[PDB]
Amino acid sequence: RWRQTWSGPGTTKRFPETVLARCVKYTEIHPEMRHVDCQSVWDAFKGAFISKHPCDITEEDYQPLMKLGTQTVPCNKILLWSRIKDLAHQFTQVQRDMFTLEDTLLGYLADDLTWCGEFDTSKINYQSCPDWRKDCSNNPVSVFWKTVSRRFAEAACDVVHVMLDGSRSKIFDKDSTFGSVEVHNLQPEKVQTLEAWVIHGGREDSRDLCQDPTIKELESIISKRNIQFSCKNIYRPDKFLQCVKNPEDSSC
Ligand SMILES: Nc1nc2c(ncn2[C@@H]2O[C@H](COP(=O)(O)OP(=O)(O)OP(=O)(O)O)[C@@H](O)[C@H]2O)c(=O)[nH]1
Repeated sequence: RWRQTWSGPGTTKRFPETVLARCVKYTEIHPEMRHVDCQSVWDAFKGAFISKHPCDITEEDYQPLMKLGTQTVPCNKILLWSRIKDLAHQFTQVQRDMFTLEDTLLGYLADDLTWCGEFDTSKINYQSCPDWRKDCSNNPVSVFWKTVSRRFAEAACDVVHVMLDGSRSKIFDKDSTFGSVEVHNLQPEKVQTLEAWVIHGGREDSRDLCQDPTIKELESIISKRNIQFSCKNIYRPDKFLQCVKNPEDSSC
């Protein structure tokens, strides 16, 4: 067909099989989730969007899935990120120093995937799904991430870390999942400090991006929630990752 209904990419190929396999694999590796029934997880995931209009998804839709994917996360080792998820994941992979959303069962199930159904048919739409700007923000994928991110942020305590992409326009972007949901759902009773690591992209020698206006905005927002803010530059992420693997080392 030469023109699609929505402006976004459509459901990821073999979505149901992909999601089921991820659930099997996650529940094999992580013993606290050893017991989860993956068919049921898939059935609750499907329940959230199938047969529903994909511009009319609500956080309620995902509550069955949220219950099934209930999980403890070490609250003081949370790493949040904005537009730099590969480095976040490479870092937590070394020795599990922190945990991102994609280290939880639900974040691992959905990472990199797209999905949406059709009102009053039970088909998955593999041709297009709503684009958040053009069509609607209340679509299956957006609503999932807003729902699961808010719960993850509510679970954090003590010092929470966030990696931000210092190669971008808006280092802190108030429209991102981190800026629109997670910053506002950290609980000040529990969270002492949000520490941002601003990841440089920029050829070696660079500015102190902790002075960027958007980082000052983030400091202001966080400080006014009664949480302390700290920021550090990571000037050379490749050197950082190496120091994480081999800290005894080479000019770390
Ligand atoms: N793994 C993961 N994906 C997320 C998270 N929050 C949003 N996403 C998804 O990541 C993908 C890319 O989002 P972005 O790079 O921020 O680009 P964008 O925000 O969609 O820009 P627009 O298309 O104009 O809305 C989309 O599927 C998002 O829904 C999250 O916390 N973790």
